[PDB]
Amino acid sequence: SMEQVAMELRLTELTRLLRSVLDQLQDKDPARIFAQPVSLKEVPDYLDHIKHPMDFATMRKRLEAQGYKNLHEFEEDFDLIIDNCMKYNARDTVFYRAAVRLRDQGGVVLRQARREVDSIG
Repeated sequence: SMEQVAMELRLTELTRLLRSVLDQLQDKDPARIFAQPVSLKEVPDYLDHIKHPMDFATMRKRLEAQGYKNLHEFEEDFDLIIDNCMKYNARDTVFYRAAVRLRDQGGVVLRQARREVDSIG
């Protein structure tokens, strides 16, 4: 149907805007701490601690599969990255400190992105 195609044109434009958003957020991680999943070879106990791991590479694979139906879903994943890190790692570590910075720097980007999604439907 023509309705189905129209919905698909909106998903596609959402996906375009979320790719820009993602790139902007990943820039706030110049060290690339959050770029890839945590290695279970290097942190074998990780899943005893963290039930839903997330990372930018995993968000990207979902994104290009148009796996994000709205901005909420995408924010949930971005918050997992941050929230997982701040649980596993202690306050005085480079990892926790990098999460805090990403969260603060990300919130600006996500503040305007929520306006563009509402604005452009």
